[PDB]
Amino acid sequence: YNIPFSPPDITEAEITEVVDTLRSGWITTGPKTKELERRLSLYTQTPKTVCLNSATAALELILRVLEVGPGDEVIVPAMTYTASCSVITHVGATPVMVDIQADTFEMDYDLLEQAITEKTKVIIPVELAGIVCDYDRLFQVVEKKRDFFTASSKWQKAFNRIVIVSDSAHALGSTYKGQPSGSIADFTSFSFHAVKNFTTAEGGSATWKANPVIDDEEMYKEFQILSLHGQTGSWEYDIVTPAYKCNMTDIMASLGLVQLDRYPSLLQRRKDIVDRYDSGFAGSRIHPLAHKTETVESSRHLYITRVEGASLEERNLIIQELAKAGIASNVHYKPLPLLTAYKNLGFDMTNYPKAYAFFENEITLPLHTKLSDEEVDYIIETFKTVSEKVLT
Amino acid sequence: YNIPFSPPDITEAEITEVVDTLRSGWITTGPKTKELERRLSLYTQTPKTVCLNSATAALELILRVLEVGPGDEVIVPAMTYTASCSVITHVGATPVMVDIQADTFEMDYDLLEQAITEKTKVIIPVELAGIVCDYDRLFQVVEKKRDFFTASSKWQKAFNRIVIVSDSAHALGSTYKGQPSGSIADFTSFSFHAVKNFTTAEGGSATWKANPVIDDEEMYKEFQILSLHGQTKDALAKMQLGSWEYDIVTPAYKCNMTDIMASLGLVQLDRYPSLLQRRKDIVDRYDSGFAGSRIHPLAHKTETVESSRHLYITRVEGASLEERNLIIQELAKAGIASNVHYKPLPLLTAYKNLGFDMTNYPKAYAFFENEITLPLHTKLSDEEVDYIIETFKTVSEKVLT
Ligand SMILES: *Cc1c(COP(=O)(O)O)cnc(C)c1O
Ligand SMILES: *Cc1c(COP(=O)(O)O)cnc(C)c1O
Repeated sequence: YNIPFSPPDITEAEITEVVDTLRSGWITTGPKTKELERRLSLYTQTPKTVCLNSATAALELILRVLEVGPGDEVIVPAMTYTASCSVITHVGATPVMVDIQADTFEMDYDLLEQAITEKTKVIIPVELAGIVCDYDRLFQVVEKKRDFFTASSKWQKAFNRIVIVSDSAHALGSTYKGQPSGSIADFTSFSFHAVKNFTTAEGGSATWKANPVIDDEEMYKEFQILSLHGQTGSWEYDIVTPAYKCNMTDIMASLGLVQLDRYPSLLQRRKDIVDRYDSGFAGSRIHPLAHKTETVESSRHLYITRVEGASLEERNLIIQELAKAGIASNVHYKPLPLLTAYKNLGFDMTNYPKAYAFFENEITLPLHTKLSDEEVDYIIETFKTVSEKVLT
Repeated sequence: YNIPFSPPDITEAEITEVVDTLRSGWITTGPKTKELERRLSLYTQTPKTVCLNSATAALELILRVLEVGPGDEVIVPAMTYTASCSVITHVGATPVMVDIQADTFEMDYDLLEQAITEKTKVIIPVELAGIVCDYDRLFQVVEKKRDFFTASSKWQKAFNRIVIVSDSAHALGSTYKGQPSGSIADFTSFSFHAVKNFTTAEGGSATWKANPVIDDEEMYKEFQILSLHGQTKDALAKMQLGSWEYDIVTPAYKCNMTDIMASLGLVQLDRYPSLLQRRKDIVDRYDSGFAGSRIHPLAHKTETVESSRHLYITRVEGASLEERNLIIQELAKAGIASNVHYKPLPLLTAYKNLGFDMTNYPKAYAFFENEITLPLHTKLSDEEVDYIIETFKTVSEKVLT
């Protein structure tokens, strides 16, 4: 066994669709990107979707639309990927980190209330492993602190509150109380990066739920303008703002079209693998995050586990013992304050003890659609034997 | 029959290379991007090349490596594409626009000297249509104003002068006094966008000429770090069998090139000398066609320059703004797509809103007023060129009194 962590799942159907684009007159943004956006909108139950070159691009663009900028604050969990936070610093806003709960990755929503100020413009929860956050709660928090809010831009007037922007890089296809991810938070960004559930090798999207206060075409145009240098017998164009360059090509969209056709089948397989893993670890010290709750049906992107009674050293040893057995594994995630970039900005790990405690004993097992049932069986058994073995 | 301005030139060889990447374990950055960077470095005579997802990305990262920022100034010509200027505002620097000469797109190098201040960190000349700028002159200017300069970052100490950063979006393959574009200016960004000479549909690169004061590996690593979220991994974690552990040194960007785009680039680069030759043949046919007429093309062959021949920029003698715009619409009625390179930056809403005023760059405006760009791409047949030549001549004269 040599089990990789997240190989891409690409078949001939994807290759023929890309080849088709390469024989067309449209190799960058064109008809298949528009078609992809249409079909993703239907899938996520949103009116419009903007397809871009990364989820990092989408998330940033969302901030840029809301015109979040210097002196504004944006709240992120301490336990997340660097990308959710980096974009806050790109627009010149100030990140505010919120520690997490004891038995989940989700922010402590009391600490979230306490973190909110008159500067607070946006909250970016992360839908880690595909597991969507407690949005009933999150929407209660922003309504509750709604008098703190003052709208300093066009779109901030439309909402008269903190905008909730979902980092659903892991959560295309997840649902919360039966609704698709993308239709829950005010804005949502998705990732189609090589290692994600749905891939275009590099890509992503921004979308937003139906809301009477948003003209959808106008919002789409605004995203488009910012993604293509601010540009608006037809030679003549103007440039309204010296903007960015993060459009999606029809090469990536071709991949996306086919992935989206195959996607219900990929999800089902990831359900089967997660359920086998779940049975395997029941009764053991290995405690997976739950992909099926009363409110959530996860996309089942990552098999996040934590090992009861493991220290930092013991965890790091377990991972290296897993690789000796031919099992690649990962850690999601170092809390942001462990990272040099965020220490240099004054964030300190001792302020987020729960985030640190989640990270210390966390191990992510392979969860992708090229795993065989026998490989899963092998992972279950080896992980159990290796954990117990890590001993003195 | 209807002639497009810039269709992409893609063959089966490109398609088989992309398919090959799509069957590999590497669909984003991987072995073919590294190989592309290696082969482009050889082609441009530079030690290293960083392949990215746009020339806009490359140009901005060059500025971010030089740590050009708030309170610094960066000089660009008034006659250029918005991308050359936008990246200045992205790093928080202040753009300074310089008007151009009377008979070419190049900046007026006297006005350039006059524009330079103690804040001036970078000059971004544009190699318009593939025509490389007068770099002997440009380097004379920055040496001449070298006492104005004070170095407020690591790489600004390495140079102790204004850094010259070539916008060669149009100029992969162009040469200035026999040297490739990329080896002339201090840094150079290239574009592999769909409509460019060499395409990856979307893409580009940053490179830099050999200079004793630059550790090339260190400069590469710095670009790489900024293109991939600031992520690094130490020697220890890389050696370990499970190499999970990484640090993030700076909350950086996301503009790496995939091996899908690199696959395109590898094949394009093989086919490139042949694409260049064809663009030479088309330009020469056009050149003969317009000789003696009121249609005046920019020259792709000078005593110092052999252009890549990316755009057939022309200006029509004695045409006003209205007459030009009418000529272009008459060209489309005849089935000939055409374009304008470029509206001077100060005509654009974004740059007016930042206080730039068109009346300060009268030569830039005068270049734009009567400029028309004809199709110049490797899907044009000789008969289509013949047709363009004749129609453009007849339509221009038609537009009389
Ligand atoms: C991968 C990832 C992103 C950014 O995705 P890209 O498409 O690579 O920009 C953002 N957030 C999270 C949680 C991720 O895992
Ligand atoms: C197209 C272009 C750019 C930027 O190219 P991308 O690869 O689209 O970022 C920059 N400068 C000039 C002159 C261009 O034509």
